[PDB]
Amino acid sequence: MNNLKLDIVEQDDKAIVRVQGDIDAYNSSELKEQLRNFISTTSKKKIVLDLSSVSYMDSAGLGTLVVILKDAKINGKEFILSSLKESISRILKLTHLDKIFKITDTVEEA
Repeated sequence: MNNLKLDIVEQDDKAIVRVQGDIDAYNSSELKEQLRNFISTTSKKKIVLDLSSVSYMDSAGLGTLVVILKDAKINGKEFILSSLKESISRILKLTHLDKIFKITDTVEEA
């Protein structure tokens, strides 16, 4: 039933890549695929991520997201994270990722 996925929702001009599951070694190619390909497809430039379902994060996560910073910029797309758990927001900050990413609270504020 459940071992990591994305939901993906084209909004008005923003593309809401909702994520499902905690973010690990499966994501470490899954989301990487489901974004490098989707950023090619995407009609909407503002690639919002939703981390409301991300209960845990591995180092797998952060390397798999930061590589997409280029992939978005390969297609002139934006990139934002939203709904970050407090257990994960700190993680990005601690590993100095937050200072080099973008964080909001709802996908609507992205």
